[PDB]
Amino acid sequence: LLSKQSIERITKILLDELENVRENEQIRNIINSWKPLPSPEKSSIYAVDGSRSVSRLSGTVIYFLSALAVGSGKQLRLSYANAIKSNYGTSDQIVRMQMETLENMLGYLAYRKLEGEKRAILMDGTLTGSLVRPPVYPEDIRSLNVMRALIGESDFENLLNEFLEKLRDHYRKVEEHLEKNGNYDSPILTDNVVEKLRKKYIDTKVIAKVKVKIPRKALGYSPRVIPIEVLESSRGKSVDELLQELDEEKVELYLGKDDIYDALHMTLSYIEYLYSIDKLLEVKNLAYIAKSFYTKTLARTVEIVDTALLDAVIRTLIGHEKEGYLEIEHAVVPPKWSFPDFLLSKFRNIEKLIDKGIHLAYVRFEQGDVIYMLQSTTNIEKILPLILHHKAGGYLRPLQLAHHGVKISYKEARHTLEALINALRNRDPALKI
Amino acid sequence: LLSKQSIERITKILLDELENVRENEQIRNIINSWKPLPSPEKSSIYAVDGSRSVSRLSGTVIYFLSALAVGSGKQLRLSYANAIKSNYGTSDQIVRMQMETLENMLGYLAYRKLEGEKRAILMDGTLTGSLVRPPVYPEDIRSLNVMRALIGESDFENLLNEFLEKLRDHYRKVEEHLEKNGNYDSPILTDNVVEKLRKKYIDTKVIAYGSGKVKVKIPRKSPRVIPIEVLESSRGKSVDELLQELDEEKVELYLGKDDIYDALHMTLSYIEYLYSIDKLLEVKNLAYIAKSFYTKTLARTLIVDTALLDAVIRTLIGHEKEGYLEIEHAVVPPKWSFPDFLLSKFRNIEKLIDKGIHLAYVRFEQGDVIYMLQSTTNIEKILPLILHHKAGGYLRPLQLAHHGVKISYKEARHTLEALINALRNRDPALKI
Ligand SMILES: Nc1ncnc2c1ncn2[C@H]1C[C@H](O)[C@@H](COP(=O)(O)O)O1
Ligand SMILES: [Mn+2]
Ligand SMILES: [Mn+2]
Repeated sequence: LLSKQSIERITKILLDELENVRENEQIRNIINSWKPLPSPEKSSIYAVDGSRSVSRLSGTVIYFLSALAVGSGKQLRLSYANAIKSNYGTSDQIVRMQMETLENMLGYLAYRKLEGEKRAILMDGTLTGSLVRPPVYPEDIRSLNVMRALIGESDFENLLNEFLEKLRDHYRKVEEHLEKNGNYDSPILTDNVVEKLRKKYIDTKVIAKVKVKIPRKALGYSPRVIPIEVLESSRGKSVDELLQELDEEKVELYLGKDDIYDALHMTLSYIEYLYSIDKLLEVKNLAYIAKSFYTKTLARTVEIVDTALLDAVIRTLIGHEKEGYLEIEHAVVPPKWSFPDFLLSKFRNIEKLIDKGIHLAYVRFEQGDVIYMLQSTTNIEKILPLILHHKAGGYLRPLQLAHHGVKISYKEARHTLEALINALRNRDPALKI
Repeated sequence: LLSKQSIERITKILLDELENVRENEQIRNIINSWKPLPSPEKSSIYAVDGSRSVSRLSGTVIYFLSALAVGSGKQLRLSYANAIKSNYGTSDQIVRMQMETLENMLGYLAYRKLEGEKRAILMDGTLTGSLVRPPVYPEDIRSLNVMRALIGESDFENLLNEFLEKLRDHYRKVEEHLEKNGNYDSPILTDNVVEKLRKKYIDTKVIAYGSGKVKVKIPRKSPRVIPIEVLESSRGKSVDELLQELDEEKVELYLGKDDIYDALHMTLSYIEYLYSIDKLLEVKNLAYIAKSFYTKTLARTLIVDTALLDAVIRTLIGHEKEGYLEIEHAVVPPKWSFPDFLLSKFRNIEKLIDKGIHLAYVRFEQGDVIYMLQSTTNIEKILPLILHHKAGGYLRPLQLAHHGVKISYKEARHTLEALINALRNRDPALKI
């Protein structure tokens, strides 16, 4: 009921966004370079989404990933089930990586089995959001440097290579089960293969905590500020000399066995994920759709606005409520920090994307229906109509199908899993929540 | 469905946990130190919990917060509803902080209403969990230091103390409302007071710059703490030149409005929250009860998850028996999470640092579970007061606070967006 005390202070906080949107833009002159929508071209297509569910038992998070591709062709599904012990943040970011990795895989594999003159793939989110901020950020990058420093710079390279090789083999081996059954219960590689790898590259070098050194930059800053006292302490130097030493400097550090064993796992899972973005970018027409992303850190690397916001701008200013599309003038590039130098050479389609960038456009499929954020590898002009063959209505069918189908209104493992973990040995952890 | 290889993989992963626990490092000689519950003592008590609902509109989070106290007096309650601009971590983390802010207040005020020879508060969580990894962090620290550098030390401490004051009149106003109606709709201060404090200490120190940015002169003075972007900017120069320009206060920064604003907001919330712990820390018998807790840190920082040990026993010693087991050595908090220029202001936290947190595993009845029990004082003292209220499998004031806070089916579900429908814009309200 009430809370009404707040309300205006909500409404304001809302509107004080928009009344600052129609100001700063000065309409940004762009809304009028808006181009109503092109003429449908016939394509064969697959839309895909995935959904995860998680539950905790004590220290342990238990999750079931599901990913689904619907389209011009049969229904294809990747699913995975696992448990991993919990860091409150780091965990979720791991699950979501795997989730994302399942999509990337499903996406590309789906491309390969799509026959046609005009072949396209639709995704449930933004291409940007993935590569601008890597999930598990203050873990993944830290973990790779932790690994590289662990086993050495070259030993690492082989590890990367061995693992990719395992991965290439993986996709082919997956590719089979999608033919026969059109589903797979093990889309994810890193988990099963992690133990083996460890004892090869790791278990030799390790001796029972231990000493690595990496740069101060493999984590921070946060802050983000610096003591005054240092400028005095280091002086008679040039700001340039200092910044060198600053950004450069090696900090030391100590590592237990699990710490190592985790860094390994992270490194891999990170590598796997990457390898699916690469092997995904290979898709000729790659289509990313999202009803809502948010613009923060994006207008940073330039200025743009959330769809929902925009949607209102046009309908309360230029009056439209009208169907069509608006491209953004700037093919936008990626940041290279999310991609360690020693990584990219393995995934060139990523490397490619940094040089070429993404093309973004807002879109409205109908009337008093709403505005979506389109991103694509190729150009909006080219990619857009392809998508358009499939519009059902307020929007496209196959996306609508993927969204709806992979929806879990019923968790299998709800009754199922734990009730069989009563069985094997111990029903107590099962007790729990 | 299931792979049953995945199931094996799952069972597997879990069992290693137990056996590696049954490796009995500190466990071997720990378990037989298991004591039987003491006798109950008469105590007046308020168990408190809180729940939160959130929903997204584009890049804007809507959240509704509730806290509830049930116990040896009538039912006290807090609620707050609001919106923030979404940053995946930061938003969801600032809710969380606010949530703990009510639960803490509510716990502090509930105490002050208490009648008994022994008075106690019962909280739904762990003491350690919040303060070994504070909510919204490292973000909450960088932001402080941002302002400390930005608005400068003196006018900062000026800001600190003022805000603190406003917070005192806040609590009193709250206690009042609590009395009469037993409820309050504005438990949270910062959101209402931020924009006012922005004009004072922020807008003062800044001039408009270009698109969405501002030009900020850096003051001078106790760390002086220049923002890192000041070395960034000064690149062609000698360090001596830099200080001289710092001395004469030529130096300006080009950083963005919103970042600063947000940094401010983050700062206040974080203080309104620290006030919240410092107050709740005035409670003389304060207990926290969590069935499961954990973290990768919860071993290393100087010992095990309840459910593992719960299992280990019936599967070793055969007890499955009621009782408790007190972890021997009190735990102090890691001091990094609590800025030194802050605790000066919050004694009890500062005090909590020195004295530390007593922890014990407690099984209230029979083959029921093992809750984690944490307190500002000795388990031996507190546990008796708790036990006075043992309901059943576990304590009533709490199971009430639980069931009672669950009391939200989504209110704003039909409601809020429908009256946002009104004012002018339904557009975002369209979930679009
Ligand atoms: N795990 C994770 N990392 C980064 N950004 C995320 C994540 N999950 C959701 N998002 C946000 C960021 C973008 O707006 C979009 C990316 O969708 P996607 O299809 O997942 O590429 O969704
Ligand atoms: Mn999705
Ligand atoms: Mn709770």
